[PDB]
Amino acid sequence: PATPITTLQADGTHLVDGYGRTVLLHGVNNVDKDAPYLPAGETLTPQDIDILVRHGFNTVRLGTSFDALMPQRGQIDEAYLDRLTGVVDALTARGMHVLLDNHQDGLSKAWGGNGFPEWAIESRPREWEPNPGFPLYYLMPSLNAGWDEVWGNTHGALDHLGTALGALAERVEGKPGVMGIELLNEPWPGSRFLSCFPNGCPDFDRTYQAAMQKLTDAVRAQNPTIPVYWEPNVTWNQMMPSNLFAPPVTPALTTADVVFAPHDYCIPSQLAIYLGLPQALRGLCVPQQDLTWSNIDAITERANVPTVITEFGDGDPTVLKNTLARADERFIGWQYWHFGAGNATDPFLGEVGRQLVRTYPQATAGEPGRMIFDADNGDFAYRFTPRAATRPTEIFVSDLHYPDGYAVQVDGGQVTSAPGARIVTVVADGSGPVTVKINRPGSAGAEVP
Amino acid sequence: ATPITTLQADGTHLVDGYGRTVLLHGVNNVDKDAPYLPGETLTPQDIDILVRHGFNTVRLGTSFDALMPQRGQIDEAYLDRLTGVVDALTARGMHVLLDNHQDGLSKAWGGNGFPEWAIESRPREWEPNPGFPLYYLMPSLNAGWDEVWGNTHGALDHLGTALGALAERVEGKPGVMGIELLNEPWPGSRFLSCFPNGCPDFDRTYQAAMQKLTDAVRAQNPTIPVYWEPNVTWNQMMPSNLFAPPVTPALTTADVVFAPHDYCIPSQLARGLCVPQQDLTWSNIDAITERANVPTVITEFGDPTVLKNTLARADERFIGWQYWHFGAGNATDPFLGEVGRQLVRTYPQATAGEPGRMIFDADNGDFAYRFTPRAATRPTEIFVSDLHYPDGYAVQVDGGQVTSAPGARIVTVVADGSGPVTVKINRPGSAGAEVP
Ligand code: NA
Repeated sequence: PATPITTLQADGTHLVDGYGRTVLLHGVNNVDKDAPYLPAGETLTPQDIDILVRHGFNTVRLGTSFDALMPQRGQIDEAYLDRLTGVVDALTARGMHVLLDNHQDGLSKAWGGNGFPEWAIESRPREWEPNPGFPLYYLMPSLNAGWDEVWGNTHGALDHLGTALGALAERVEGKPGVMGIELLNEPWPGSRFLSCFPNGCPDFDRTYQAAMQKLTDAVRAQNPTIPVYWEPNVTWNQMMPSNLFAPPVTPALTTADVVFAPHDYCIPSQLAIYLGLPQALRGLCVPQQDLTWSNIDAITERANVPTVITEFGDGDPTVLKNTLARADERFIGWQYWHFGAGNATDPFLGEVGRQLVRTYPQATAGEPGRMIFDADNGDFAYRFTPRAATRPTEIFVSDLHYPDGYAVQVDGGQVTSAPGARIVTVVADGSGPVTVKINRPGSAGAEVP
Repeated sequence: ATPITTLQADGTHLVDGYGRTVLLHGVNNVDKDAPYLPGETLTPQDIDILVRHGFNTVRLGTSFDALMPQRGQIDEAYLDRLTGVVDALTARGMHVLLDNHQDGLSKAWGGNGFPEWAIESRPREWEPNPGFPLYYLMPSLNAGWDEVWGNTHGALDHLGTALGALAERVEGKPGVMGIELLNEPWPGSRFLSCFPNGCPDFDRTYQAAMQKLTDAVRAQNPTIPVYWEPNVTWNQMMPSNLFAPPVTPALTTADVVFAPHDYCIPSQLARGLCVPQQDLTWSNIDAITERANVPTVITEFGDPTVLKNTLARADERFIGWQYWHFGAGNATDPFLGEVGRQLVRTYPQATAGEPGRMIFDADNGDFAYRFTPRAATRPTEIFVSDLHYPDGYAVQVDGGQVTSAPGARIVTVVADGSGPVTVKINRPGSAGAEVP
């Protein structure tokens, strides 16, 4: 008997559900980059979705795009919206919070990327300019002039984008399982990107924040309560800090329900994958990703908004811990890149899934305290401070880590779920802190950090 | 009398006028601010330091700007001064590599090298300039490089004249080992074609440009060796397509030396973290060596622990080098700390034969070396580190004998016959090194 899915609302740095519980989201990215978009038979199957439910994921970052939404100048593709809604509904029916991502890579199909429709951008690459594809194409001069058109709104691309996202916002209005709209994936600053190095770009981020505010206002004009997800400009991925929400340099955040949506990639891992550079360079992943997390902490203290890591991993099992442990430390949720449709086999049964599939509190009737999960043996410990809520604390128990079943101990509360249950439910004894341990029956278990 | 001689490429070897194979260990002396100093002259004591530590080469900086400060006009006074410095260095046994230096194309970008008159492109008022090294991504700087490779306003023609005048000037100076045609050449607007695995098409253009400059040099000084760098996407781990048939022409020009740099990106952003890049760089050097059969000198490199990687890989291949951080006006000997313990080394400066394997332990001074004797008019000369043997050194030779004095800075070795010669040098009482 599943808990009905509800809207999520930003309360300071937490996301809270309709029952008053603090929610932790773990899930995946599912993005269709190529037209035709979401064609019949090539979207997530009932089987794919069962895999996500089986492994306890409660969120999907679902790709949409400007091109898919408005494939001709000023004309919304309503048939595409029907197909997109079909996928959203299939996911939310099974307890998945769906984040709608206005995806792009390398601006447009004109550069061999995706996102913006060709009709909306004047710039084109010449036959002579080398195109190394992802991610180096961001250094192509024509692609840069493309982004200049966007940030300058030179030919009304932002105006049209606002209309497109407004139409999307309107179509999903009233669906509680839609967790928000992410306004733009990996925004490139265009021709003045070098001003972001070596320590960020205040002036561009002012331009960028104004553009995101405009898109937010367009969304909220059609759907006044839907959360909006704002990424840092993508020089973030080359260790450069964000200057979002930093008065007096950039405006204070005056819009409600805004969530910070950074990515957490290891540079040497990405360069190994896309350039074929030595994998052994991943020795530097830890200090570099620590810097990203330090940057996230800065936004958190400054803006007091929630954060979701909307992309990480990209198939590399060695870097996952860097995101997972630091995310657990701050009680921050995440979406793994990437989970494709039409799986003939379960892709979470190897090295990646052993770390992604975890025992974790999906919803806490209280303020989260410290948490730990040992991805080798399944040891789990969690402490929180109870608050009044209309549902109990729900903890998903990994289907991979406990072959001989699992044991549960609670201090300051009771387990109300059945032995061997997929979800552990905990009710607090009173106002005092609650401590939960879950582990293999023969394990001594973990302590709360 | 064993005066300094010219060096001649014989396949992979550099061979002196006495028939000996030469290994070069030394330093850079390159200063962009030389025109404002009363310039690049090393003090007699600076040179003492180099001599005391066994260094036998200096990469001496020059520039297109200094050689030709107005359109089409050579600075003969500057050439007089430069020649003065060359003579002082060669008189003390230093082989001088003349380095046509640049960084960021020009002073117009906050760089150095090409004179401003030679380049049309200029940075725009709005255009962000992050300085070295990221200024190489500035559109205007890239357009500047396009003028060079396209020769769109004759800048390569003028550079040829400038380097030709330099070459003319040093004709008949044996201690000049060559002219390095251009430091860290940037491909300009086609640099993205060099990723993810090199740019054969651009390197075809680059190779033809280097050949053009080589022709301009050789027309004034027909025997002077020329040193060709790979295009600088090399420093971002991309391989060179120099001398790579069928896509670029085979090497058909005599006395060309390959001149790569060995730098570690991870360092900039203690050794282990640099190994992946350095192994890649050195396998890229091996590719060139194997296909082109030319010598290589590491004309720039330089955390003391990361040096150990470079030095070991250079020793493995019997490849020489010039360390970057050296300068004029040393108040103190800069080789007496951790860097110098690695750079100051017991090594064979000149071998009367074909070098075999060589090993130097920079912690305790253990040294071993084998070679096959050949006909030569001078003996093998091994410099002995002045830092690693506080209680003196012991020497043993199989298949030959030592002719120098106990405690001498140079060990001289004469072969007994045609059989291999093995030399061991170490602290007294040490079991010493063994030949790999
Ligand atoms: Na598709």
